[PDB]
Amino acid sequence: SEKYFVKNGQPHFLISGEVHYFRINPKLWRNHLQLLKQTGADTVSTYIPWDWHEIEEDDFDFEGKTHPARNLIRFIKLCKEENLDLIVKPGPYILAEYENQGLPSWLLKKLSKNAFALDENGNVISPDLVSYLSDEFLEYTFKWYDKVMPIISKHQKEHYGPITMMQLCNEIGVFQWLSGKSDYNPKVINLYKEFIIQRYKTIEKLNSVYSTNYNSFDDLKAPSGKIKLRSDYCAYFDFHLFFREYYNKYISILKNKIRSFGINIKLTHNIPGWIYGNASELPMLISTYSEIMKNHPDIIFGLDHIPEFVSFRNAHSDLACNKILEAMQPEAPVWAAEFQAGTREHHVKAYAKDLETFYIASLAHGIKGFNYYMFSQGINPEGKGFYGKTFYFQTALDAASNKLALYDSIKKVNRFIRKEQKDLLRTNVNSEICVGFYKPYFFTELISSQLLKEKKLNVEELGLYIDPRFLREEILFNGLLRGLQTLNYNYDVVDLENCDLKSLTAYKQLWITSAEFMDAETQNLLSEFVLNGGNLILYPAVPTLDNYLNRCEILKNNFGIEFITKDSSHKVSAFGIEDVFTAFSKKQIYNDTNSKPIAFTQENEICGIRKKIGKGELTILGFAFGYTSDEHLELIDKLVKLNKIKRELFVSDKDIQFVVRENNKSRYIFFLNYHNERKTFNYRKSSEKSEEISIAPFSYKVIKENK
Amino acid sequence: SEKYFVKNGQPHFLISGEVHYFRINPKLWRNHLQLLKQTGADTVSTYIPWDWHEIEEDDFDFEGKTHPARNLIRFIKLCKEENLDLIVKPGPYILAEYENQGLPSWLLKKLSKNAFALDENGNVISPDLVSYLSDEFLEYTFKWYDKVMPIISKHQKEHYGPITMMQLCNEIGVFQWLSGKSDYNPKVINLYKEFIIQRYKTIEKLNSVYSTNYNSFDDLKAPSGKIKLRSDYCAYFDFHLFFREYYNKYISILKNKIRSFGINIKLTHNIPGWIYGNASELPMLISTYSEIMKNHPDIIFGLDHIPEFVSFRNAHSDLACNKILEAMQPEAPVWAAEFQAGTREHHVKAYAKDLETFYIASLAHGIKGFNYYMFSQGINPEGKGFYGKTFYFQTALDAASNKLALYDSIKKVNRFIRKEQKDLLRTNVNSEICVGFYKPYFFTELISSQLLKEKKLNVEELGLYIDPRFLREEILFNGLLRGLQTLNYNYDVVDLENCDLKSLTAYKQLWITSAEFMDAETQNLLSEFVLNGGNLILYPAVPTLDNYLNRCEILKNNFGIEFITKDSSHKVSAFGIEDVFTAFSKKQIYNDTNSKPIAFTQENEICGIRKKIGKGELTILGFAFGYTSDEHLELIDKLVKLNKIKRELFVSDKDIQFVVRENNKSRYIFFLNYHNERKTFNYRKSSEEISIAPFSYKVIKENK
Ligand SMILES: CO[C@@H]1O[C@H](CO)[C@@H](O)[C@H](O)[C@H]1O
Ligand SMILES: CO[C@@H]1O[C@H](CO)[C@@H](O)[C@H](O)[C@H]1O
Ligand SMILES: [Ca+2]
Repeated sequence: SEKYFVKNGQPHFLISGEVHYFRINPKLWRNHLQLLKQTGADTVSTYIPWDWHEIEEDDFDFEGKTHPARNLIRFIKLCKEENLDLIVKPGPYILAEYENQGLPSWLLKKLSKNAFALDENGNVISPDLVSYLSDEFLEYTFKWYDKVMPIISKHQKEHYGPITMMQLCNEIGVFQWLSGKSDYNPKVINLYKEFIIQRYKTIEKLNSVYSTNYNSFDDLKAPSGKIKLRSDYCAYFDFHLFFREYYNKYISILKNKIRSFGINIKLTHNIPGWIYGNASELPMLISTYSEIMKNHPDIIFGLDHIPEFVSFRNAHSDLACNKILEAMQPEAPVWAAEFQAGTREHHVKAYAKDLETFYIASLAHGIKGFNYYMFSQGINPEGKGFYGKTFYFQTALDAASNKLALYDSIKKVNRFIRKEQKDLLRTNVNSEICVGFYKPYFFTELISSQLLKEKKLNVEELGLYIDPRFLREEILFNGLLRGLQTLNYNYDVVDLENCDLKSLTAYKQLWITSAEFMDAETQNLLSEFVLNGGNLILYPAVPTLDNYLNRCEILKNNFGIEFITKDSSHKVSAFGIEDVFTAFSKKQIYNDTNSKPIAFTQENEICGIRKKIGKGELTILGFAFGYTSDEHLELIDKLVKLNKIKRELFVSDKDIQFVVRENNKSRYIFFLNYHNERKTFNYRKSSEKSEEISIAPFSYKVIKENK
Repeated sequence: SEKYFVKNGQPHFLISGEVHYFRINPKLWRNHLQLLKQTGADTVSTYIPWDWHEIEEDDFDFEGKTHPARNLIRFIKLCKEENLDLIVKPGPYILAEYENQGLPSWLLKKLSKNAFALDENGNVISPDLVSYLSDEFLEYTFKWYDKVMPIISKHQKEHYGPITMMQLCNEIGVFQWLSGKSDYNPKVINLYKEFIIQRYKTIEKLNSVYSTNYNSFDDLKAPSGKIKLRSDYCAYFDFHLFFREYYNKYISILKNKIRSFGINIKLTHNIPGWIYGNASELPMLISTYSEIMKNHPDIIFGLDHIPEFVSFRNAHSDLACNKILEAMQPEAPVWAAEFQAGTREHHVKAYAKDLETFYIASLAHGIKGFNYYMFSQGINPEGKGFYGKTFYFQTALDAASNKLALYDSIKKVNRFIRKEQKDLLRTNVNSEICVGFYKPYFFTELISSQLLKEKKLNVEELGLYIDPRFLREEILFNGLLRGLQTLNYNYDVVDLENCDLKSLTAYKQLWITSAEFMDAETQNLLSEFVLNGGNLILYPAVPTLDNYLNRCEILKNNFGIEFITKDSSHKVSAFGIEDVFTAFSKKQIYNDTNSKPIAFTQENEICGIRKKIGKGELTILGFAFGYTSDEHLELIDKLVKLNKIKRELFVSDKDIQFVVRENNKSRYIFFLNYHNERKTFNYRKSSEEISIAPFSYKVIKENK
């Protein structure tokens, strides 16, 4: 049932370390590789920077002719000699705190303006930010691939070389996201027009969906400026759908090019989204890859985990992220393409004692492989550092190959993994709770995000009150998911798109955080779920619109719900819990028809009901809550207990996090203390003296049981 | 030298605990007060909520006639019996997560529209947000004072009673901050017009400053919307000055009313600005009280410190805030009116072991007193909480007076403070570095802040490239102040407004973080400073404009500086440090006649010089750096060493922070470990081997 890497037909935990040959004295390459191997790591990972190897236009060095550390060929040979497999990452973008994100200076000086990402005014957004489908950009990228790809092809595992995997480019859209502006390049605009014409066929059909009055497709322009009408929302929704096809076109072109060199190894891509040590926006960025993941079953996405510290302030980010990757990529192992080791920034410390706990928590949280980023510190040669001379701090090795404090933490974690990987990789958590991932709520990177310079989406101007970004960040990511993890209830996340009823009916409960809009397909799937025997928890709104904000009352009518939206105090009572603070004055007030009222406004109006519908159960709460008070954890606990869901352990300290993982042979108990307190507690299995445990601040214990 | 509270004619560390009688079972009031006194606390602090006591219009309950927890009189008698002094805070605003921010529901229902703060369209901003100078609001505020102030007068220290201090209202302007919305109430706008007429006298004078085309003051509208033109920046700048006068008018009306009751005790106000565990915006909030602090030497401002956690991620916030308060309030002790104890937010943990370190670091960082907020948890009466039933978590005591983990930390820190206060309170750090506080850069709460989401200020539309909030947050607060503290170099901050030349001449170096604009008085002050023998460090720009963005090149011409602004790579070299990352492509390239070039672009153009001017020295860098690389610490260290400034100790571990505090007799060395690492290190001056746990401290005393 588990998805894991396999080596020689056996479960294999992928343990990689990032070692940048181009930032290490080549006389010390072998020492870095040997010391990585000695931690039990099986793989090494590096970028191959285009700027580093195409030293001038059409002048290539991969053999150290012009600089010893340009000898890629010798680095590849050393990996094979030191029995490490190799992950190569030739870009064209590498980011990697490298000048111009890895693109050659000579290229950026030569490209015309139309090669660059442009704002709504036609101005260059950033001097190192290209437009991905720029003709000029792809012509130069292809000429770079013509030189680096024959080397990668020759050194593949199938030809007895060390190369097992290759990353295509780096965090597609990360540069656009961090710039705070979207790409209005004329290639984007023209491709968008073709997309719209293919989608709608006639202007009359587009006008009927948008409620616009265009005479022809020629009158329609890519949406710019703030959303003031539902028709602007519709245009931006289609723009989001278009950018997912656009990123799929980019990675398809790179992949087709690469395959033409006889490169048959596993292709990877890496998911950005952590910033300031939390990952609440990563679900938005992963959502931009929806069409790539649908179209390329042979590209494995891995996470870029950058926690920076390990405390209750960010404990939920890594689990939520691992769960959402699983939902969008159910057929591949969850793994971290970049797994924080040291710090990319001197002023943002990375303590070995934090990261060691992160590594263990990641195993508890179901990670199946990772690449320590950065295992080895680098020193940038020849002024190539974006931000300074030194690349990373507080790593496993310094640039000179000296062991630092983190080395012994990685050796300890890797030792446990190698001893246990045969069983541990095959273990599952018993999740009786499924949480719905409704991708369209995440499609706002053009209009609403933590990074976007201009807020383009104000839902109040559309006569709505439930902002999809507020819902998915505060009600879902920081709310329900944070709540369930804190309460030690296992959950899975399932992508609702083309979702199998069969793959929902194994859960005791399905939880749906709903806005006022939801497509007909999803409204029909949730209806069938309940009619057929499913138990559904749905808040803060019964939706009544589709993704284009047109009438769609399928779920409301199938559930026999009548409601009015009324203004009241933020506080409600729910299941006998008084003074539950809710996010909105407006709430859904339900008729008590064929239902039990279980939530009341300050005027005792019904804002939550429970009902039996066909063979199923429905609980609706017409109010929004995340986790910003103790009442919210009480409410989540009450809702879970409606279907008699029990934690796996009784633990005497509610602030201790645990995960039980098991298969037929083995049970692993992970205890995680995310708090600055030495905690002494006792526990027992919820079905039969209690064991006592002492756990340091920001620390962990792992217990293995045979059977 | 030092400013400190006094008790029995000796230095007194003010140790207060916040205990909300109105949120606590009255049967347990005496228990709470006894457990607070048993920590060594000398004072207890509480709101007196207007909503809680004026239960209906003109119906007052201070004796528990209608609810036992409305017996304020009995709470005051218990403070007296348990030998605690009392800080009272009657509002009218209390915030304190209290419904309507403490204003009666009956008041908010009955006020006219024109009593409320209005957006530019004349719409009510928030149904609990009144206009501070609303006639109706002040009428009802005065009637609340008429009942609560005679009780406070009767029990005040000037009549021997337990009440030693009173806070006026609560965090004035905190609602214009949190929303970014200014009050456009017609009475406010009429006051803004009076301010402008009074300031410029004639429309011709104002037109010449703003470059506007008005025929009269009748044509003048309050600024709104985004700044597109230099004339809009000018109008918004005076709108900022106006709000500083407005808040001084409000707090003066409250103060005159209070004094009319014969209340002669110390009056207080509290400074907001921490959010998400850092305080980089608090300097903006303190700048809103510039006119109050100028005109009321008798009102003591205290800080509201909410660190949430204690690490290198926020180590610099509390010191920078304490140093800025000292700059703006040199004649009163630096203290925390609200000093984090527990957490306002269940999901935002406050570890006893973090706050214990924060408490000791605060002593290192010059705090002279504090009020643990919240010492006691509260239970909101009858749904009167803004949020849920419970007020604060992980406090010293829960609402039922159960001791929690923080209690023992507070008792430990208080025992240390009581043992040392006599000598500790009279100690200062030896600062050879002075950092200038130029308040106009901070006057942006209406146009540019962490809490305004739609920014009205885009300096590129004005032909500028150095944004004053970016400068004061990233180059000053998180850059230079963070770097000096990390390097363990003492600094003082000085308010440049009406600044005495003599109070700059004690320092070996004055550091000025400058945008492209600076008023004639500050340009003149800095010119004189260097000519008379001062050492000035100035970056990232020689200013060429005044606060109205009109030409002003006093400093530039007095120092014989010429430059062109040119685009280059972000990285420069400076004092032989290669690859210094700078904020801007645009840099000042200096004519090097009679100068030494000390910084270079990637094309080797001169973006920094040193120069002798009269008896003094000038170091100008035409590029902006904060602290985002090891080269930035190397550059700060090189700059400090230009005038041979030394740290007080050699400590073997660079990541240990220390503060040396001395007077003639006593030295305290505070070692602070802001890192998740047990650190062993040794130290010696400029048995010497020491171990400190993660996120922990050690204090060493040396007799001199
Ligand atoms: C500039 O580097 C990028 O920064 C983002 C914001 O922290 C991260 O989400 C990405 O994983 C990282 O590659
Ligand atoms: C709403 O409560 C206020 O919140 C601000 C934002 O965190 C703080 O700066 C203030 O001190 C606090 O009183
Ligand atoms: Ca000159």
